[PDB]
Amino acid sequence: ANKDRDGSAHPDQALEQGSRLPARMRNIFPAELASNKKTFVVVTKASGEKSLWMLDPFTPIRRVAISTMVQPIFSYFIMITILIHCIFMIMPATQTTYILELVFLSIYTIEVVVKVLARGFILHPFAYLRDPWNWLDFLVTLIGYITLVVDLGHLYALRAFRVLRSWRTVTIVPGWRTIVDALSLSITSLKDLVLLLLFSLSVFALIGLQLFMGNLKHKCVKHFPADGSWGNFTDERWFNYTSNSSHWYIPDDWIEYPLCGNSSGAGMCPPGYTCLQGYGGNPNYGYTSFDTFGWAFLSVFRLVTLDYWEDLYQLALRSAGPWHILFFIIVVFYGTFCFLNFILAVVVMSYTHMVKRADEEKAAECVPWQKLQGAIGAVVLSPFFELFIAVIIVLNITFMALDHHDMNIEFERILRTGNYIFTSIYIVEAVLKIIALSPKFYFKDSWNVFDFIIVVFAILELGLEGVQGLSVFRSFRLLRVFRLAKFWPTLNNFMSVMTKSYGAFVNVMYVMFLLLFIFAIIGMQLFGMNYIDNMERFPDGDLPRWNFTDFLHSFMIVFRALCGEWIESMWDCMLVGDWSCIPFFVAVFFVGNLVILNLLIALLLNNYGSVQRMWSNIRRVCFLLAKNKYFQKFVTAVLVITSVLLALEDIYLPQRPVLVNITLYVDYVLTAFFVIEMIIMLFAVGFKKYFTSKWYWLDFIVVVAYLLNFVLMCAGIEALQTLRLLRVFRLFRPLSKVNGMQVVTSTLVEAVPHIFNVILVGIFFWLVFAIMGVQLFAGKFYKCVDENSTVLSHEITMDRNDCLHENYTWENSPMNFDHVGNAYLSLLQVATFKGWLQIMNDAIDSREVHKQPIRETNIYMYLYFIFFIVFGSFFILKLFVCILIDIFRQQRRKAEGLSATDSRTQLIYRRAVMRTMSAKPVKRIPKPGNKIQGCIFDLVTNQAFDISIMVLICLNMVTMMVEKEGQSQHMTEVLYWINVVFIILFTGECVLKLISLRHYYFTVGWNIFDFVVVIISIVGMFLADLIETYFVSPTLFRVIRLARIGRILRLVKGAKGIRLLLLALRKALRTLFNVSFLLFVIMFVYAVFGMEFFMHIRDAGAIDDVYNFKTFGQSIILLFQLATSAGWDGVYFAIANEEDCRAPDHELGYPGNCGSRALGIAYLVSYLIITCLVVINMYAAVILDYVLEVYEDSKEGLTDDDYDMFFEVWQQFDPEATQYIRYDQLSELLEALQPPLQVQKPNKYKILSMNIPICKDDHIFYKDVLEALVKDVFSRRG
Ligand SMILES: C[C@@H]1CC[C@]2(OC1)O[C@@H]1[C@@H](O)[C@H]3[C@H]4CC[C@@H]5C[C@H](O[C@@H]6O[C@H](CO)[C@@H](O[C@@H]7O[C@@H](CO)[C@@H](O)[C@H](O[C@H]8OC[C@@H](O)[C@H](O)[C@@H]8O)[C@@H]7O[C@H]7O[C@@H](CO)[C@H](O)[C@@H](O[C@@H]8O[C@H](CO)[C@H](O)[C@@H](O)[C@@H]8O)[C@@H]7O)[C@H](O)[C@H]6O)[C@@H](O)C[C@]5(C)[C@H]4CC[C@@]3(C)[C@H]1[C@@H]2C
Ligand SMILES: *[C@@H]1O[C@H](CO)[C@@H](O)[C@H](O[C@@H]2O[C@H](CO)[C@@H](O)[C@H](O[C@@H]3O[C@H](CO[C@@H]4O[C@H](CO)[C@@H](O)[C@H](O)[C@@H]4O)[C@@H](O)[C@H](O[C@@H]4O[C@H](CO)[C@@H](O)[C@H](O)[C@@H]4O)[C@@H]3O)[C@H]2NC(C)=O)[C@H]1NC(C)=O
Ligand SMILES: CC(C)CCC[C@@H](C)[C@H]1CC[C@H]2[C@@H]3CC=C4C[C@@H](OC(=O)CCC(=O)O)CC[C@]4(C)[C@@H]3CC[C@]12C
Ligand SMILES: *[C@@H]1O[C@H](CO)[C@@H](O[C@@H]2O[C@H](CO)[C@@H](O)[C@H](O)[C@H]2NC(C)=O)[C@H](O)[C@H]1NC(C)=O
Ligand SMILES: *[C@@H]1O[C@H](CO)[C@@H](O[C@@H]2O[C@H](CO)[C@@H](O)[C@H](O)[C@H]2NC(C)=O)[C@H](O)[C@H]1NC(C)=O
Ligand SMILES: *[C@@H]1O[C@H](CO)[C@@H](O)[C@H](O)[C@H]1NC(C)=O
Ligand SMILES: *[C@@H]1O[C@H](CO)[C@@H](O)[C@H](O)[C@H]1NC(C)=O
Ligand SMILES: *[C@@H]1O[C@H](CO)[C@@H](O)[C@H](O)[C@H]1NC(C)=O
Repeated sequence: ANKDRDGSAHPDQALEQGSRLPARMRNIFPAELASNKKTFVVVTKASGEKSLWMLDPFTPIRRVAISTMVQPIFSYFIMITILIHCIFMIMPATQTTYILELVFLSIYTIEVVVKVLARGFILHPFAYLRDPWNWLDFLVTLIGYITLVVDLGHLYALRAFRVLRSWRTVTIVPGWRTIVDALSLSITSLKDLVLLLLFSLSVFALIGLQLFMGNLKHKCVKHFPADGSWGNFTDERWFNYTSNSSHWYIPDDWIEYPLCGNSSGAGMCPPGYTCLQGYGGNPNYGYTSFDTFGWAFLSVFRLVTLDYWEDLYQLALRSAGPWHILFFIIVVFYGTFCFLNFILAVVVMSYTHMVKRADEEKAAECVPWQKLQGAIGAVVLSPFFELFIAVIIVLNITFMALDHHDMNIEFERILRTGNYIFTSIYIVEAVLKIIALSPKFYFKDSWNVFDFIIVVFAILELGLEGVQGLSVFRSFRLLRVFRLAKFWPTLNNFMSVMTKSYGAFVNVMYVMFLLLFIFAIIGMQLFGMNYIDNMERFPDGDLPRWNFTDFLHSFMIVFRALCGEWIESMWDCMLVGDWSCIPFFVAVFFVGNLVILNLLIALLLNNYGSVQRMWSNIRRVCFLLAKNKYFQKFVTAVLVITSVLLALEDIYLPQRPVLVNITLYVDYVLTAFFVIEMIIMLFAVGFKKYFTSKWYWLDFIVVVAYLLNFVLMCAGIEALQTLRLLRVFRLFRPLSKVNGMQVVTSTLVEAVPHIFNVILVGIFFWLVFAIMGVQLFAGKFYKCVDENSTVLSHEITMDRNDCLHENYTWENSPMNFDHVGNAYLSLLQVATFKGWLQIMNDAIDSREVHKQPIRETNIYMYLYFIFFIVFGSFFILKLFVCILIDIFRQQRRKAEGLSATDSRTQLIYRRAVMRTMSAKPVKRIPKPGNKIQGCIFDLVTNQAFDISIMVLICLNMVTMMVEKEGQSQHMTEVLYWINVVFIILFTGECVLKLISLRHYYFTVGWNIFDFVVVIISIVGMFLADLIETYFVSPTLFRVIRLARIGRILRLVKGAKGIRLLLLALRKALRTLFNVSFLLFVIMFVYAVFGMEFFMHIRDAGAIDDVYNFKTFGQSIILLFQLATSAGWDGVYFAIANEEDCRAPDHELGYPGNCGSRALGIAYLVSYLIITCLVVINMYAAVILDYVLEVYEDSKEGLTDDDYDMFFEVWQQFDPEATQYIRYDQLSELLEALQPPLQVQKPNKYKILSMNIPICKDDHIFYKDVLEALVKDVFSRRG
């Protein structure tokens, strides 16, 4: 439609496009319309469409107006002034800077007056401004105006929103258009799933409001008033007593009250108190309870977004009882592992659709001197020397990464002389290679300059510390390590593929930093002041470590909200300002993580992807038995049933004295069974085809283990435990043959060799960061602490000597940077966002060795963790997902037939043509037997009845959103008697529909679901009499009624996008189930191996007599939490303690009570890889592969709807029985369909065109017509 404006409609005015001004006019003042400097613009082609048809350029001021409109320097002047304006904005206040702000305000007004006067009188300021840049540059300056003629008139909440001028600068760095519009399209498409997200959060909050209505208030109160002192009343004064807070139970120096509950297996708080309900107070200042709708919405959004959820988990389970985890699973599997990936799918799709246009457009275009020169040349490029220098730089990397903290003098001199030797050989062989060849081709390789640079640095480091320069170049000494890039092929490829496609990364990083800069300034101006005026509602009257007071702290808190954690800062904000802290943080999370970080993942994904007789007879008979189905079912069943029994080996096994005997008998018969079946199959398959096979080696290892364990009776030594648990692993062999677990195991076992390569590259980069973290922080982190765990401030203990003066102990903090090992550990803590606060605090405060740290100095050393986290967590750990998506796609394809040589486009046509086998039509039987009884259906099928019902659903869903704890007595009865009206109306309506069309009621799924739901409602309304004849317990009446919630999810019916996404989710369910199955078997293995190592532990950190490893149930209660790497710092600090232990005695009542450290490090770091990074991402891979396919099927091919909405015609366009037509109505049949499968009425020549085989005289079968239409629409669109 470009010719429309390139025509007599409303002509152009002028253009520049690089040094030529061809003006367009009213055609009666023609000048420069050719298309000598201009006919080269043709050559330049071999832009400002002004749209000013309002009035005339008659050489008024409008001339110079246009002349300055498009100009090389105007926009540049504006942009430089914006940059300097914001860099003044960064510093809070200054006297008389006010008048400067007046200049910076009045530049923009001349900028807008010229840009407007050059474009009309008033009329087109109504038509053409639809480009939003002008909207921005207009609204913000009008805000600047209104702020200046009110004189601080109690409105400082909008003087901040001027900073979003600076977005205008995103267009200064090249290659910026193919990213911005990507965000635009992603938002414009993400709307559709926003709707479903909203509805689903709502129904989950409604479910949670029923099960947990006001039990997070439970407290522990002393038994009775007393027998004595408090009096004699034992009546209403009782209520005066049990409300005086000062005898609720707080252990010591806490500020939260522990929760009790009195179900089975939770709380039971002291002996001497009792667990009372409903005495004021909620955890976290009163922002957590489920006791009304809004707070339930907040907590369920907190669960879905997967942020600091271990707190709510532990609270809810402490209160109600462990079975309640059957709730959390449902909101995690559906909301976080299966819904927050619809967003990833949408963003990836939009980005890969916007990159294609751009890239296709780009792709559419002394003589012995030289004698010994040859000699040394022979002795330089010889392959000896590359080997030699590679080995020497490896030994250099080794000698530059020891650096203990104390480091005895021998290490000192050793490392010194080593550095000397290494710099010497570097310099000498570099210079002799200089004199070996090419005194000037040398600087012509773009790779040897690096060596000269590092040599210069080594030399100057040798010098200026030989003089009194303190820390001159030992930092740049690190740069050796990157020289190890000529030798690895993997690392060389990883480097090249980024170094020669790099505009995208720069642009994305710039957008990211600019966005959170904008947010930081808005914050510093908006909340700001409230942290100093009030300043005392906090616990101990002092600014928390994270606050909006200076620019730096503000930047940091918005960054911390971007990386994933946004809730623990919302409480503080909302504690000093009543509201307007919720939209801010929810927005900075939503346009933060979920959009930009998903855009980054969408960018690493298209750049990095005679007795012999009976000898033979026995062989034959074992061969015959070994393959019978029943024997295989038997062995599988015996494995499963002897494995499940391995669970109930918990604490107080001895107190059940019969179990020990039965389990010993079981393991005896087990070792017999194993050794027998090995003989059987060993005669069966044959020797040499039994050791080279992978699976059978598992059986060999387990049988040799059971053998070595059995013979340990002649020695009388008791059977060692860790061997008799190797039984679990055989459980992996049958698992691999469930119908639909070929894809998952095949893709894992093919993905492994890439996982390992990425692990290696990550090890390398983290080494580069750690051997610097050591020299920056090693030796600090010490602190002087009293008998308690508190730090003497600054003057009671200035440095170490004073700390040892009066016996104040001199403690160390656990996570520190002494070795290189602890560096890896603490960095793995920083880069998974768990327990990364104490490290940053102690790293901020480190002043200098042997001296007490000050509360906040050395603050600029945040920049270490930011540059580490951008290059170690948004870039590497997000690369594991980008190798399971590709591999899963390839494996599904190559495992469902469908040969892999068809180029991604004819597969759509294939699925379309394949869809044409389930095409049976049908007709509704019209009308019942006699008139009035049948006169009911005549309207039940109408556009104003189901719509007249789908409002009752919404009204009912509102009347369930009012309940709250503390309802006055009258309210509950009116709600009760208002439910019955609906519960009878629904069944009345359903029975009318059913008695209308007498039979045939069950040909649709929705009718079946409605019938089931309504009978469930009508029986649940009665069974609400759970009182007076059955156990009167809250946690059963509170669940039996949930049935009423079923009749509201009927609301999703009818919307087409909210049906397309659900079709996508349903088309991939067996595979998703199988992935969850594998995750649970892994959790079972780890639970069993845990119940043995970590059963007796000293309570510390995060092990609180309800979340220990003692029994099986609590073991899974803990491991389901650790599966998402939520709170592993506490569990690690608890199981890896090795101080005061009371080591076992092996003499009487054998205790444990300390654990260890080796298999503490080796038990978690191998559970944050098998689970947190390799399976939880397979969820995303599967659902992304299915959603992307259903979209690209809808937008181009034929959707699942088109066929049945085609069938609507021919459903009530011909009768039921015969599937035939006689060629006449056929014609205007193509006038009763819809644009996808139809052509307009001039079709008789096309009906002549297509060859639909006329069958019997005048019967036309349908598949012919429909196939013709399918290939016709594929011909028209393509
Ligand atoms: C491939 C990788 C990628 C990642 C990346 O690496 C490569 O890794 C690097 C990361 O790790 C980053 C940082 C590391 C290197 C830089 C370190 C630099 O430290 C500076 O220097 C001091 C650290 O030694 C600190 O300030 C000192 O604080 C005390 C020491 O603990 C004082 O003792 C001292 O004063 C002077 O003592 C004598 C001299 O020998 C010293 O030279 C020093 O100058 C200074 O104090 C000064 O600094 C402030 C805080 O102390 C106060 O304003 C004030 O201090 C007080 O004033 C008194 C007199 O004035 C006296 O000093 C002292 O008693 C008082 O405390 C004073 O002005 C403070 O850290 C800062 O100054 C800091 O800035 C961050 C930095 C730039 C960052 C730039 C480079 C990175 C981003 C990263 C780099 C891309
Ligand atoms: C298990 O968890 C339950 C829910 O989570 C929880 O209800 C239950 O807590 C307590 O269990 C004990 C059982 O030992 C039970 O006694 C407690 O309830 C009693 O409530 C009485 C109500 O008195 C009211 O007083 C107000 C004053 O305004 C009045 O208006 C009311 O009409 C009502 O009378 C208390 O009076 C009572 O105190 C006792 O009352 C006895 C009767 O006279 C008397 O003989 C005693 O000496 C004493 O005076 C109890 O508080 C129950 N808590 C509540 C809130 O009901 C918990 N149980 C266990 C075992 O864990
Ligand atoms: C996902 C599918 C394919 C696997 C089916 C089993 C699982 C869903 C797991 C995870 C949640 C588990 C349940 C959570 C609740 C309970 C009760 C609890 O066990 C107790 O000891 C309860 C205490 C008591 O009531 O005496 C902890 C484990 C257990 C048995 C369950 C163990 C097995 C479950 C059903
Ligand atoms: C328990 O009863 C006592 C007296 O019956 C209450 O003490 C009174 O508390 C009010 C609170 O404002 C004071 O104004 C009165 O002066 C107090 N009485 C006397 C005699 O001084 C006590 O408040 C009751 N318990 C609770 C929790 O309110
Ligand atoms: C909660 O109990 C404490 C302890 O009895 C009460 O403290 C008493 O306060 C009154 C005056 O306020 C004194 O006369 C008593 O001597 C105090 N008791 C003791 C043991 O010293 C406290 O007042 C109670 N809470 C409320 C709200 O009254
Ligand atoms: C408590 O009240 C009862 C009510 O009759 C009274 O008999 C009793 O003496 C009172 N308690 C004391 C210690 O006097
Ligand atoms: C630890 O704190 C307590 C207060 O809870 C106080 O007795 C003292 O400061 C410390 N205790 C001891 C025994 O020193
Ligand atoms: C602190 O103790 C060290 C011990 O080596 C000593 O050398 C130093 O002089 C002492 N300084 C002060 C101020 O006590």
